[PDB]
Amino acid sequence: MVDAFLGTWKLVDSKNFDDYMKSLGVGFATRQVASMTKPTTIIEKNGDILTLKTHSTFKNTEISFKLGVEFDETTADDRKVKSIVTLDGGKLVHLQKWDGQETTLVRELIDGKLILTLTHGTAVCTRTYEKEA
Ligand SMILES: CCCCCCCCCCCCCCCCCCCCCCCC(=O)O
Ligand SMILES: N[C@@H]1[C@@H](O)[C@H](O)[C@@H](COP(=O)(O)O)O[C@@H]1O
Repeated sequence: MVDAFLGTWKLVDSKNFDDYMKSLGVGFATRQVASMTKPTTIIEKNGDILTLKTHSTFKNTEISFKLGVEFDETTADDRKVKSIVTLDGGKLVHLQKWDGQETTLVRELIDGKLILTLTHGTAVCTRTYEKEA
């Protein structure tokens, strides 16, 4: 069931995002702006198709996908990756693969907040999102 993830979510806490971005090769000026933005994430479904928007004053993205079906994605930092999103232990797990590299974007609901854990290399970033009414 993906339904408790659906809605509009606002960033309210971030840990180690600079380490994560630097692990991906994001340049210092982009990391600087991204360390101060607070994106809004919108997760919607229509039948079997999920759409995940990320909006901010700096970068915007949007992806649509079916759980368990690979899709091409061009990330906010301009990586061209092979992606798949699935539910695993009630967590929404997004795996990106490119050039033999991987990164995971794992979303979990804890006490009504959405916790996004971003892992690449040894870098582990935890970002916390609050639901907007
Ligand atoms: C798809 C997310 C980016 C669009 C809004 C991003 C503002 C900064 C936060 C998100 C990505 C950062 C943009 C700068 C390049 C780093 C991007 C690394 C992959 C995107 C991570 C998204 C993290 C977030 O959804 O909280
Ligand atoms: N098609 C691409 C996206 O795949 C890429 O992620 C994005 C970069 O982020 P932004 O749109 O904020 O420049 O540019 C375009 O929209």
